[PDB]
Amino acid sequence: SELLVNTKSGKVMGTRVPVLSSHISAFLGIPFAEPPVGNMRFRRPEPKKPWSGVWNASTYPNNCQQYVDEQFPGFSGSEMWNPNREMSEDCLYLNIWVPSPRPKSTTVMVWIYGGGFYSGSSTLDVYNGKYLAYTEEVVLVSLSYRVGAFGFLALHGSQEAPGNVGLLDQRMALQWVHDNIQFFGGDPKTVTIFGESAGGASVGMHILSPGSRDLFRRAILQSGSPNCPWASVSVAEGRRRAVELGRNLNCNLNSDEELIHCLREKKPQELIDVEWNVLPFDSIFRFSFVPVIDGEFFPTSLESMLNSGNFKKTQILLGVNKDEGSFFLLYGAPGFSKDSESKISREDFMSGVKLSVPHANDLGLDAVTLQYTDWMDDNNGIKNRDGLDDIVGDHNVICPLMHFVNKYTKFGNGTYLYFFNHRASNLVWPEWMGVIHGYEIEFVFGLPLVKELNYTAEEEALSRRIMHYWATFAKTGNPNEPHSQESKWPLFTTKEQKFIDLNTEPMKVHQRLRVQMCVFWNQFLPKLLNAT
Amino acid sequence: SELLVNTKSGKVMGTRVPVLSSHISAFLGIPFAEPPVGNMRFRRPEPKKPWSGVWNASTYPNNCQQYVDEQFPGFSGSEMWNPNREMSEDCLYLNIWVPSPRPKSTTVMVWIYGGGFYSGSSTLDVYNGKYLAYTEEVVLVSLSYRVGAFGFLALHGSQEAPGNVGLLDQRMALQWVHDNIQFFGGDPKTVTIFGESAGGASVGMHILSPGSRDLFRRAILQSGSPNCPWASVSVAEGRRRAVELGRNLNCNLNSDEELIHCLREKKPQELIDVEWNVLPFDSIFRFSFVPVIDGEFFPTSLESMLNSGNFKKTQILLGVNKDEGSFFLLYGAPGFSKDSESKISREDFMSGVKLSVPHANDLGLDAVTLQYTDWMDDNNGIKNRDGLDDIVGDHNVICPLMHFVNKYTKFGNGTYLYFFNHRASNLVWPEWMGVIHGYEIEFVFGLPLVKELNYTAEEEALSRRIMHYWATFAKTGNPNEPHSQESKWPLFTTKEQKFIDLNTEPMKVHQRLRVQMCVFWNQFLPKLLNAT
Ligand SMILES: *[C@@H]1O[C@H](CO)[C@@H](O[C@@H]2O[C@H](CO)[C@@H](O)[C@H](O)[C@H]2NC(C)=O)[C@H](O)[C@H]1NC(C)=O
Ligand SMILES: *[C@@H]1O[C@H](CO)[C@@H](O[C@@H]2O[C@H](CO)[C@@H](O)[C@H](O)[C@H]2NC(C)=O)[C@H](O)[C@H]1NC(C)=O
Ligand SMILES: *[C@@H]1O[C@H](CO)[C@@H](O)[C@H](O)[C@H]1NC(C)=O
Ligand SMILES: *[C@@H]1O[C@H](CO)[C@@H](O)[C@H](O)[C@H]1NC(C)=O
Ligand SMILES: *[C@@H]1O[C@H](CO)[C@@H](O)[C@H](O)[C@H]1NC(C)=O
Ligand SMILES: *[C@@H]1O[C@H](CO)[C@@H](O)[C@H](O)[C@H]1NC(C)=O
Repeated sequence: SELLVNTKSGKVMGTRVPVLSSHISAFLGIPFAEPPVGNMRFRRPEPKKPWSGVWNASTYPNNCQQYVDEQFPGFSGSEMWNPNREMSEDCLYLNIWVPSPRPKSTTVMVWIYGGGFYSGSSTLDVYNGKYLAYTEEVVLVSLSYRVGAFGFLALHGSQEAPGNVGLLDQRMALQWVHDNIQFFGGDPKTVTIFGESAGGASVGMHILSPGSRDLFRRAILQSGSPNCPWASVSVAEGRRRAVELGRNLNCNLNSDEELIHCLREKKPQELIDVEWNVLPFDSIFRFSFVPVIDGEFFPTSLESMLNSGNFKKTQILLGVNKDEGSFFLLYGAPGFSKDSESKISREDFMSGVKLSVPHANDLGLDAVTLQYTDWMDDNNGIKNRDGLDDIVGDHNVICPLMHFVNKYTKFGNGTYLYFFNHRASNLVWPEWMGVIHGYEIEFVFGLPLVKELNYTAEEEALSRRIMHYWATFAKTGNPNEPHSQESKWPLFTTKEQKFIDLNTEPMKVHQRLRVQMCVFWNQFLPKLLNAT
Repeated sequence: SELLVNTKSGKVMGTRVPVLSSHISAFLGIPFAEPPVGNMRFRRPEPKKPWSGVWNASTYPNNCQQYVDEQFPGFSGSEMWNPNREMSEDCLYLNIWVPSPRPKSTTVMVWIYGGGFYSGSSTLDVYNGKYLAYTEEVVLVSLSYRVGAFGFLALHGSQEAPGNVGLLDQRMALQWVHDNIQFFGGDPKTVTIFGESAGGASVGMHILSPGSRDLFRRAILQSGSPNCPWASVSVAEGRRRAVELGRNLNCNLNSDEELIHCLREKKPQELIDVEWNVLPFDSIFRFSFVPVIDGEFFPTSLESMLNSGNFKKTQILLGVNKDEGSFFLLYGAPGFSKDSESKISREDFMSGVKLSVPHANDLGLDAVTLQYTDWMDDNNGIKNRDGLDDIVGDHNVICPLMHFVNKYTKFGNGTYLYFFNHRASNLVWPEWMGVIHGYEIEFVFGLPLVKELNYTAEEEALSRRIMHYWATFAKTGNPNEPHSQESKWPLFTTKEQKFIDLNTEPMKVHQRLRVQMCVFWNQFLPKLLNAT
């Protein structure tokens, strides 16, 4: 029957799921690794042992143990991102949505969730793959991976907690998809990996890591790139944070083994409770347990890999939202609140700047302030608020992405760049936050097609265009339908560096996305900080 | 008779001079110092010994020994600035234009010529004081002062060539005006000193120097300020240049006395011939022999004098032309020529930058380039040409003036700021050079009132308004006619920092002149260069 699928790990039984007046099949909660529990906490994942009998894949699995945002209880804006299932260290599962009738060999898209490497869930309502599977006739997978210390605690030199094990969870799910998706009707030769913020950085990281490159064909990076300043630390810095985590929990610190043993005795919540105490700076947009530049997953520095062409050469489609900073300013910067316009004084600006570039010396802070201050109007509360939004976005998201694009495009096989600047008409966050990171996701997954969710007609049409761009790209390496009548999203080339806006208005093509600021962030400021 | 004037130095006979259908008296070539010749070359000036008989003051005097621009022979644009009389070391004279009939006690304006401290003449057609004396009923004086090595060679510690003797020539003429102008009908209590580029810096310097402050009432600075980077050097740097000048002339360098004696044996042209060989850097807008920060004329650093209020507190009227850089780029920077549009390549830009900020290290050069490059359009030849014009102007003229204004205004008694941006319709220099430094002078002296000089009616009216602003300010401390109907030039205050445009269109008031760039040049760049 259409809902029974025999895989190399064993049989799986799915469930029939309604979607827009029709139905498809879903196989939810399929295990791809052994539970990383007990003495396997902090370890590389191990493949799931095959099972006898039929694995019930009718309901979502547990979400990984993680920090839960309780900043605005009952507010759907923040809560749409929290775990909606029980949390467990037994959380290495994937979900698959399959068109009905079962295809024979169709394009596969594997979603990798964001969450700063400290959070995220495959099971969120905004990541429900049925609309996209159904509408574009793809097989849609969502994986999971360990986050926080569970995923990224790094004691380089140890085999017990080497770092990067969350990235190895993701790799392992990609291995399973490679090995088994054919039985669901998917084409293992045509797997696009896609993700947002840490999900986008993650996609970049599998492009770079020799151990991951062969497990997929093509890649989509939403607001995230592997070289983002928040997305990796050195093995020395990872070590330092693991030790500080131990100190917060009164562990024996005399050796890696005693530390690791002490942390493995702790309930998951005891780690989460102190996780944010190990950051080296007073900062925003910095996360405690993230990928480490280990000499294995990543054989050299990300920048030397980029410069040298040491990465998978394929097609990529990528982009950023207009207001990537606003979330982190809201949560972490004085003067910004959810229910005011958040006009920012000059003194809250300066403070904002310091939180946003924690690694800068005073001269660096002056360079940033100068770059973003209109000195004819330097007490404009809105200019200050928006200027800081831009600083956080440009430094953390846009400019690293732009550097990745320009480096990748030299050796790669086709680049498509977007700038998503539509603010959804039903957004529950205040207006000042603008086009917030993550609010393109609902368009990518087709939520605007569901009448009850309160989008406009023009939002439905934007969602359909974006889904079709994404699936057509996954299918062919080009988001445009060949020889159709609609405006063409042009290739981004080294010479002309075109991109398009994504929104409800007629396509417009531009060039050199935020180039003036990205020269500052990618060339001038780093040179200043190295010299001084 | 109206043309005979008895002064404390002796009698003087002037000449009757036609001006716009009427006549006034001129007394030209009055000596105010002993000839600084022979063993008095490089010395402080000495007062002129009084004379028996009647001094013929019917013709212009000699111009001081100086570099003569021969870059464009026969071209009136460049030649209007060269000496139009014989050159001589016997050149310390002044000229006075007196209304007819002789006033009893009228406002006096004393003009101090520019020329980078290496050139200039009181006798140029563009400095003919008769139009202004006549039209505004002031007594107009033009002085002279030693330029080049003759004026500014500095061997601090020696009494034979101590530095600043050109500034002492100017002081001495101001002393003579204080002591004698009453006999010409002038009011020694109401002397405004005014000047352009090095003339404007000079005015600033008498405002600052305790030894000069008492000799005048009020001051006008056209495109020049005492803190300009080109307008002074340290005693160490002056010493270094004097020694290098000696080396170029095969002098004995064993002591100050032997050097000074060797230089005093040289014909004036032998000094001029090697004067430009002593500059420390490959540069533009840098002159070899300029004022020195000696601990006497200037008791401390110009910046400490500014910060502390150690200066004369009076009213000042000052301003800049729109395109202050274009002359020096034309003369000294690759890619700029007089008979082309001078579209500048990226590589000539970078070179331009290096010539313009010679004292900068590489990081400083990158900061300047970034500030002035539009990275969406970085190969635009016109943007590059104009961007460099702005760099040279802002760094050398506008931004130093703006710093002076803001410092002065804290302690002073009334500041009026202008931005002259009218390009004269008969300008012989190419269009790309725009509103070139020095081309407001002809408006200040009333040349547009002379039909044969080919100005428009609206240029005649701009000249009359400017002359009347200048004379009304000299007379009262405020350029506006009290209780008249015309738009009011407002005071520049610390809080609101207003200025006006000077041109043929209705007055417009603005605020914070080039503030974005002057924060870069006055605060950020110096901080960068000190740290790195
Ligand atoms: C992506 O890859 C293919 C080749 O691997 C490129 O197409 C080749 O283009 C070269 C250069 O014109 C031709 O000699 C070959 O005929 C092409 N080969 C094939 C198999 O078509 C294609 O240009 C690349 N696209 C981009 C944007 O780099
Ligand atoms: C310039 O100087 C005069 C005073 O020396 C200023 O006028 C004085 O203003 C103070 C403050 O209001 C008053 O107490 C006096 O009545 C004024 N004195 C005289 C003699 O008028 C004048 O304000 C100053 N102008 C500027 C722009 O600073
Ligand atoms: C699988 O689990 C779901 C929910 O727990 C249950 O309703 C369903 O009947 C199960 N399927 C079978 C046949 O065990
Ligand atoms: C749609 O709007 C209504 C009425 O304004 C509201 O009560 C409802 O919650 C909205 N639905 C959703 C799913 O947000
Ligand atoms: C003064 O000099 C001028 C020109 O050299 C001459 O014409 C004039 O007659 C002289 N005046 C007298 C009376 O000496
Ligand atoms: C005025 O213009 C004429 C004719 O174009 C020219 O020959 C003359 O030189 C000009 N006069 C001046 C003083 O420039």
